[PDB]
Amino acid sequence: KVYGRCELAAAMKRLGLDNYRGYSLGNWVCAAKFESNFNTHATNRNTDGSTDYGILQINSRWWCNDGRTPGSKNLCNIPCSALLSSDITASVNCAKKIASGGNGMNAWVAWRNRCKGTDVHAWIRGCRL
Ligand SMILES: CC(=O)N[C@@H]1[C@@H](O)[C@H](O[C@@H]2O[C@H](CO)[C@@H](O[C@@H]3O[C@H](CO)[C@@H](O)[C@H](O)[C@H]3NC(C)=O)[C@H](O)[C@H]2NC(C)=O)[C@@H](CO)O[C@H]1O
Repeated sequence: KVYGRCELAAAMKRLGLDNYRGYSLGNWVCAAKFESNFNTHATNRNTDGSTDYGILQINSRWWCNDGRTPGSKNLCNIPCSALLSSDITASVNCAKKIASGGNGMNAWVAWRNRCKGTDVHAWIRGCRL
């Protein structure tokens, strides 16, 4: 599924991401835009053998288990295929766990390069939440 911006913001809001660990909602909408262009099916394979899965590009070396990544820690205790669902619940619950690390949202490279530091509140304006 490819989510609309406001559609995704609302889905994320109802799952507890607004101001999760300080981070306002537009941070997560901006992270999903530059990570996958709001597409739940996005996958990117990395040269170390891990793959990034779903709308928030969660990595299989640390967070989910896909069967093919040497040394997967599977810290979110999920199959990576669960992250390719049109339902984002599994992705958001894992993302909360990722964001709880010392690095916070810097675990998302696209958010640190294209979102961090800007007025990310723009990503939810016009959405009547
Ligand atoms: C969205 C996504 O999947 N992003 C992936 C990143 O999460 C991943 O970054 C690595 O994440 C781990 C776990 O949060 C980092 O480990 C922490 O590192 C510090 C020192 O930097 C250490 O003291 C902590 O104890 C340790 N935390 C845990 C829970 O073990 C690790 O440093 C991150 N590494 C880098 C280079 O950022 C990266 C790379 O595997 O992939 C993203 O796709």
